[PDB]
Amino acid sequence: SDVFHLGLTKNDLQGAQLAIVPGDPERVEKIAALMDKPVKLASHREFTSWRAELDGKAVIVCSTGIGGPSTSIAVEELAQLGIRTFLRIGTTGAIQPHINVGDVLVTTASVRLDGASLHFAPMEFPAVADFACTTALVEAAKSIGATTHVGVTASSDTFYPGQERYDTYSGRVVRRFKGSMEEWQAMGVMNYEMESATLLTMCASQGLRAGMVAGVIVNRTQQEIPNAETMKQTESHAVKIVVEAARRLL
Amino acid sequence: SDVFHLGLTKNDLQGAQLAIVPGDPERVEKIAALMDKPVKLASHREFTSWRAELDGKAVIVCSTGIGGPSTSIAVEELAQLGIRTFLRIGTTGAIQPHINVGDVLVTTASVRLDGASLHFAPMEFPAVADFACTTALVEAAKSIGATTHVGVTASSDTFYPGQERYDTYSGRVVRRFKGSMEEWQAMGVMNYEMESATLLTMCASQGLRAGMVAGVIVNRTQQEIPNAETMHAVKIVVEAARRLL
Amino acid sequence: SDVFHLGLTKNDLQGAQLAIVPGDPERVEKIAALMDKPVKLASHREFTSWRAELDGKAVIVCSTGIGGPSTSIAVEELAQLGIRTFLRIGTTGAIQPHINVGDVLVTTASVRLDGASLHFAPMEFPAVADFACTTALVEAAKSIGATTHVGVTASSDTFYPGQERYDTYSGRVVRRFKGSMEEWQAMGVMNYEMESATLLTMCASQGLRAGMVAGVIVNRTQQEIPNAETMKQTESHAVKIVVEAARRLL
Amino acid sequence: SDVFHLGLTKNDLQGAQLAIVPGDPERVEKIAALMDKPVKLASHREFTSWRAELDGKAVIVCSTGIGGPSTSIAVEELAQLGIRTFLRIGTTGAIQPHINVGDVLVTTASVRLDGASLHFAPMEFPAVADFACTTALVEAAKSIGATTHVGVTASSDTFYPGQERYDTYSGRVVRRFKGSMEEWQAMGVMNYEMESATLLTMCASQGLRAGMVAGVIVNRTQQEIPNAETMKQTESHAVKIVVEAARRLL
Amino acid sequence: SDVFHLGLTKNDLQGAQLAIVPGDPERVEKIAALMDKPVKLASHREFTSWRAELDGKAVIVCSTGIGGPSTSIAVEELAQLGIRTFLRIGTTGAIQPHINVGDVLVTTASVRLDGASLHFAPMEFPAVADFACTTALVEAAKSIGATTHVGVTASSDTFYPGQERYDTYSGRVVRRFKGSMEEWQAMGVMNYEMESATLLTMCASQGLRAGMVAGVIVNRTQQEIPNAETMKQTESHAVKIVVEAARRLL
Amino acid sequence: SDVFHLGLTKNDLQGAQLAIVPGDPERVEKIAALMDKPVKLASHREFTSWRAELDGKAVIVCSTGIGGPSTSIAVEELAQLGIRTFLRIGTTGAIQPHINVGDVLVTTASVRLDGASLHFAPMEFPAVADFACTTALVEAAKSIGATTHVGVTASSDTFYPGQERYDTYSGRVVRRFKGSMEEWQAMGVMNYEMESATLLTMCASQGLRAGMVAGVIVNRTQQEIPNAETMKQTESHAVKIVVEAARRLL
Ligand SMILES: Cc1cn([C@H]2C[C@H](O)[C@@H](CO)O2)c(=O)[nH]c1=O
Ligand SMILES: Cc1cn([C@H]2C[C@H](O)[C@@H](CO)O2)c(=O)[nH]c1=O
Ligand SMILES: Cc1cn([C@H]2C[C@H](O)[C@@H](CO)O2)c(=O)[nH]c1=O
Ligand SMILES: Cc1cn([C@H]2C[C@H](O)[C@@H](CO)O2)c(=O)[nH]c1=O
Ligand SMILES: Cc1cn([C@H]2C[C@H](O)[C@@H](CO)O2)c(=O)[nH]c1=O
Ligand SMILES: [K+]
Repeated sequence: SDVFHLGLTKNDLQGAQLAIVPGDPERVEKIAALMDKPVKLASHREFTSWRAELDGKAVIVCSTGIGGPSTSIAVEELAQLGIRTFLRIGTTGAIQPHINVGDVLVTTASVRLDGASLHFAPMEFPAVADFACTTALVEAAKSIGATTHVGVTASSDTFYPGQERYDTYSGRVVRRFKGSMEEWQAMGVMNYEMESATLLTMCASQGLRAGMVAGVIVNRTQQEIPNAETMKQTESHAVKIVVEAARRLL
Repeated sequence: SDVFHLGLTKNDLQGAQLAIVPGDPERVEKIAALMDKPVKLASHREFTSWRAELDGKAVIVCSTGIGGPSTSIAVEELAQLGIRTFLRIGTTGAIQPHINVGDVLVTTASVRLDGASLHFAPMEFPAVADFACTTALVEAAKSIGATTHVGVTASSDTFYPGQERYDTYSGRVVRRFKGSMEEWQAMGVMNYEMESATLLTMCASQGLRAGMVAGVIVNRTQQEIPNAETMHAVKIVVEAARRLL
Repeated sequence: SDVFHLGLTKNDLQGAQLAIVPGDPERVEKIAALMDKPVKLASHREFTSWRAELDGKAVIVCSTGIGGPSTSIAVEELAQLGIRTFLRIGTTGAIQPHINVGDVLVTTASVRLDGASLHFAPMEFPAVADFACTTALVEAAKSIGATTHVGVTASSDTFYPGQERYDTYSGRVVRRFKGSMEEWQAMGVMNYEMESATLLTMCASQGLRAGMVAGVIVNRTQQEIPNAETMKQTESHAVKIVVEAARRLL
Repeated sequence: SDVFHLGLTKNDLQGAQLAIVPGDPERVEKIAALMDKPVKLASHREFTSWRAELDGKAVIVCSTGIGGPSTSIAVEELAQLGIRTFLRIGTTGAIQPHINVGDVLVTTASVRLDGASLHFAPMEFPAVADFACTTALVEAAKSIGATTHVGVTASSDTFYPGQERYDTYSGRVVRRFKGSMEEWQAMGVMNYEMESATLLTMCASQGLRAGMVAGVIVNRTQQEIPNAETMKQTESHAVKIVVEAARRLL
Repeated sequence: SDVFHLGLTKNDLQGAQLAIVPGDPERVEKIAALMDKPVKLASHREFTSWRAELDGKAVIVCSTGIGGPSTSIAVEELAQLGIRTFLRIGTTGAIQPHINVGDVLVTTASVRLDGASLHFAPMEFPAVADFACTTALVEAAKSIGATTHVGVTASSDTFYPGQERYDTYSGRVVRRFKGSMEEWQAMGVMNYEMESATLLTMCASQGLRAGMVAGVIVNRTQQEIPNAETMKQTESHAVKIVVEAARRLL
Repeated sequence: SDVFHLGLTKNDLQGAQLAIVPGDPERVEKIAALMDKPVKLASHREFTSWRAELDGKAVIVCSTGIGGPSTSIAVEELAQLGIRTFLRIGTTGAIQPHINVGDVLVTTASVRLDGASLHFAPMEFPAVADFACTTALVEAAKSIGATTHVGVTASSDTFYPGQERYDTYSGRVVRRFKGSMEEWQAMGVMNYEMESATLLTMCASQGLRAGMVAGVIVNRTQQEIPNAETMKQTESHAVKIVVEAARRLL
């Protein structure tokens, strides 16, 4: 290894310059099944990394974990290697009523409701995804025809207070997030995620490229529990897109 | 009138839902030079408007004037009229050596140095331009085929200090902005302009689509004066407007 | 020419170090009708300036336009030329009931609800009008029997959201300003304008003299926006008052 | 005893609509020694209240002590009594070498480097003295013949680090104030004081007239220290001014 | 001789390195009366410093007065003299219903509603008391047999607005502080005080030892207002605590 | 399941109300291996929970992961179970030269350079550890006889910028974190970790007991770098103190 947290070498890159970065470690493999010569690298703490070929060209897939902090570490060290491109592919809950459950969302920029973004750029700097990577997502959805909309995504640090989830121990929410739910709704914000803003701020301001795709588990306005575990084939429907987006980048 | 500042009416629009927004009152008619049938409707104060048609459909061009505040006035009222699309064209100051004079820059998002944006959405909210608009903009600059680069733009609320200019009467700059342009170098900001941050935040936070495009008459790193006053950005706009039209 | 936006040279001032700054360019020539030997200089963009003389000395009246940015440019640009004293005439709407239509308003300092002011000084540094500029206005407001109000005024970055006008496309006002005029009302703030705080800050922090005067055309609280144009000769009051005040500093 | 901290009532006021409010418990009597019918009232903690009259009308001289918080309670409780006009006399440290030792300073506005001001006004609201109270201070300093400088005075919440003195026992300065002092003088800040901003905003905030004047004690730049022990006649020189301004202000 | 404000020369403390710092100047001595060889040191402004012997070893008692600003100077000017431990005792306002009059409250760390603290360390930096100093406070309070609670205290910069006192001259509380007491109460905050946070912040950031113990004369949720002598009786009950607390730290 | 991320049930607790929560999933085993009846509970995502018994009482060791957001979720879910006591143990970086390699760190309060803590309490609120947990933790270190330090801890959202690390791709960090380590160097902060301020704030706000103990696995400041490869003795030596403290809070 050359690097502390990832535990990988420059030779482990395999010549690759691009990395796909999902949040769940056990879904890194799900991506690797759609690629050639799947080779594992390491799985420590939250971070699980994999090696595979796309069109036979080298590409790495590594797990970020939960939140900016965990994400901030991997994205940095992959770039240490280094990568020039990152792909997010996170699971999310939508806050817009007109959007249905199980839809795929491309994000242009992210609301900095996190604190991890401030480490790379001041609050004024927009958490915006790279145009090349952004285009790729819709262009990958162009082939599939997935439900997709254009809009902004909220990126909170906390699961419960930040997204305004009340069935909790405290049952309390600070003034900042008091009425935050519809605050983003009338703003046109599509969903609540936790990893985007950090990544996007980390990339745009460090001369790096990144895109953002998300699969809806549930609409926060709607009442019915997601149709699990049948609808999970649609989780691959976002997976098949993010994979396809890596072609057209070569 | 319907509104207190523009002086436009519902008839003036002709069901127009797209508006081009430059910064110069004197270049509004200059934009209609590639458009069809110009006719003037109201030219009050900073805002000069010329009704025209593109492909048989109503289009308007209205100057924002200089600054976020004045721009917000245009966009809001134009929208009240019934416009949801806004394409801004102007000139900027480049920060990158690979960018030359004569090259057009397109903005993905704005560094919100301004304060008018805060009236639409808090600092945490990003200042992004519409992807449908952005696609057209990039696919118009290549449709022209001029040297074009895409990235982030810093939108100051002031011309001199906010863009770190020391040639001024004082020659001093606040700490936040003292050496900030150098800080902006590594952040990867292409250009400086003064209207986007308010424009993009007010549109993204109201469910409105807006595009941003600009040419370069000066590079901040470049210590050179532009060739004299005859030496794309406008033709692109109409073409960019054509796509979503 | 020396500058860029105004496109003028110092010689055009003929040794003038005083400038009047309105928003409306068409008013500029109307203002210079109260001074003598008026000479037009240029109308590049908003920034319409004019050459006049009062009491033997040269006087300049240059337009800025709505918004601090516009103000900041001209006021900066007039300085290197260069004016050292700045008096602003404007058109405003008050939030206090006792202020009726046809009132002349003078401000001691301004609420920094803007962002342009922040480029000259932190949010702590007050945007205060210079005493020599303030007293002359008051001394002039009392003479011609004009209705005078002295105090603090709010300076919004935006016209519609900032001054709390809900009758707009969206029909919503952001949290920060949702209930903002409720506060200013009880603070004793006089009137709503857009250019005062910025001008004062850049002058008080750069060692310059700044005056501020405006005319009432509408009341925010009072149900009715008054009949569009009839009586606002009040501008004459507002312009007469600033003219007599301007003569003194010379 | 309506008040909790002052230990007083109107009954001791008595019938006064003006309050002179220095920041030194000891000096209160010496101020009242220039006032007709001087009557001691009470001395509790920071507060030291005397009753007297000037030109036939009642005047209140009560010490606020050191600090905004100490000032703030005094204002609330006096105005409860209540004063509409508050006049503070003080001693300050000059940061401008262009200002000479032994002069008098009249403050139009104060940089709110305190925390108490935030309790009465958002940071955007300026800390400005009323036009009437400020003009008489100007006139009085002329009327007595003291060298007058009028302007803006930085109002810190601490004596050592807030006014940029590395002579702290630790010998360090917080980042927010590191290099702040040389940052203020170029902006035109005349001196350093500690209580005006609190008085200025809340009075401007609460509905009341306020004036500020203070005696110069020492210069930050000038290496000449005030002579012991009666170079503090500068306060007495300024004391001539506070009463004379009060003599016109009622 | 030897510092500016206190006016104390260092031998006058007899090498003492710990100082009890109550806020009431004429209430300072009743604490110092329990220690052997009670000696007045001096009385400048609000500060009445006493020197005493604990275990026959020298200890100091100084007045802070009202507010962080005035408190900051004392602790600071006490620091050059060799004092590195400061134990603050005063009257506070509880906001939790379960805490009733006669109960003394020890504070571990404080909600910094102050301004003075910000001059030593950023808002990110906690206003926390020393562990060894804090154990002792309750370690003595229990010995006395006092009803004592342990937790967090909100520390305002103003008596009234910051503690959301409603019946005031204008009867208004600022937008920032509208309903803050309810926030702190639900957040688990014990009491209200004006001086700890600044004392806590500096000493924690200056590398000093700091303790906070206070007697409740009033609870805020409590519709009541402190009634002598139960309040005043409990003061000695708290004096005995902080005095006994002083012996351990010496 | 009842919760979402952990997938735990209150029966798996078996009436446990206390929890040791290190970030790493792998280590958790060893923490329970020194406890009695080591029972693995569930192992999903980054969150591996275990159930143990010490002193006859039910105890729990669950992994939180890296950074605030995940830490917020785990503590939230665990508290819903519900745990009421949280003993955080992790690795860290020494910023004080005197704090040597192999030293145990006890934290009273933490510097909030994180963003998740803003979601439970405004930045004014201190990220302070509960005294009961602290004392138990401190006295545990006392019982063992291991090098220990008591103090303040910094908590960044991000691993590299927030802790002043240069060797990254760009090699740059935002101005906010410029020489910020030197700030803490002088202010007296002890170490660098990524999780505490969330926990401390979360619990105190919530509010509930929590504790933090940690171990030196690096000193950036001292010339000495830590050895490879399992040299970080403290991690096992520090958990001995926390499991000792775990045995005491019951
Ligand atoms: C299910 C869900 C996940 N997330 C976040 C938690 C994880 O960090 C991230 C997984 O990519 O998505 C939310 O923010 N809200 C949600 O409703
Ligand atoms: C000359 C110049 C103008 N501008 C903008 C600011 C104004 O909006 C407008 C003035 O011509 O152009 C820049 O942003 N950078 C520059 O270098
Ligand atoms: C009429 C009116 C003007 N204004 C501002 C707009 C102008 O730019 C400013 C005068 O320069 O007054 C308000 O803020 N509110 C109003 O009601
Ligand atoms: C000597 C001096 C006093 N002061 C003020 C603070 C106090 O209010 C008073 C001295 O106690 O004068 C300053 O602000 N700066 C100074 O240099
Ligand atoms: C090496 C190192 C790790 N850590 C922490 C961060 C993570 O929580 C954990 C795993 O690296 O250790 C530090 O805080 N500072 C350091 O220098
Ligand atoms: K303008």
